[PDB]
Amino acid sequence: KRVVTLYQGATDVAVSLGVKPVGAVESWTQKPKFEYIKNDLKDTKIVGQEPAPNLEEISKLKPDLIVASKVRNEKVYDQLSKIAPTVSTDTVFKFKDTTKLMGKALGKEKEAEDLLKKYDDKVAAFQKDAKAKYKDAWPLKASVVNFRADHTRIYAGGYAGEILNDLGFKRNKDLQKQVDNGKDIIQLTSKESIPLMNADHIFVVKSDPNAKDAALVKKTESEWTSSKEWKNLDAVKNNQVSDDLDEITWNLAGGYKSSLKLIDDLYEKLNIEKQS
Repeated sequence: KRVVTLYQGATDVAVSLGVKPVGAVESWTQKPKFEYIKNDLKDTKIVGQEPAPNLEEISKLKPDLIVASKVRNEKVYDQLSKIAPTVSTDTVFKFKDTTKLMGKALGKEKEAEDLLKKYDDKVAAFQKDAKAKYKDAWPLKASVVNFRADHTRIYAGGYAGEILNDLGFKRNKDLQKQVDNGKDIIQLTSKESIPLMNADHIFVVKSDPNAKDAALVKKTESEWTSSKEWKNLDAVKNNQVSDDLDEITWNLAGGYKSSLKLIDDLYEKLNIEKQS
């Protein structure tokens, strides 16, 4: 019942299962708690930042359960498990594993099953609706792209890339090979690598517009989206680029609630009728 969650998605999953965490890590933006979930986290103690949560703060909260990840907390498992029974996922973004694991750990197995059913239903309906729209062009190849200060990222795997995969989207062969090799995020510094993001539809995830480098980000985006390689991408030639996707939904929040919002974003951005 008293749970501390050490990554964004676990915090969101706890709330989604009807459990308010007693401690959680600080949100990546909209600090200390994302707007979409802050009302569900009213007396939740912020136990520090996800890269290095404060172990004393966790200890003071006397949790019954700590939800950790290998990627963030690998070097402190011995210390966490001294404080309270600790569960772990390997990554922070596989919200279906987070849901199942925490379902078991919290005695919320039925709640977890209901959540995943609702997700599975929405996915199946989306596949049907997209097929109805795109017909012989379905399944579309997709790529998810994010411009940064000094480089451009493709989110081949990770949070959005897995949801898009559940949803029936494919990848160009070169991008898929990189996913097959355990790459989730690919950093590009050369515009010669731009064909790696080729797709029938490209989704551009917007970085925090309030970031202190928001100016240098627009500049990088400006150069890349003016390049001849970008202009030769299939999605670009066919005017199939979706812009201004919220990074909280598309990457940062990592949890159950975002998965539904992301599917809603796709209905609207792709102008897909949802049949009934």
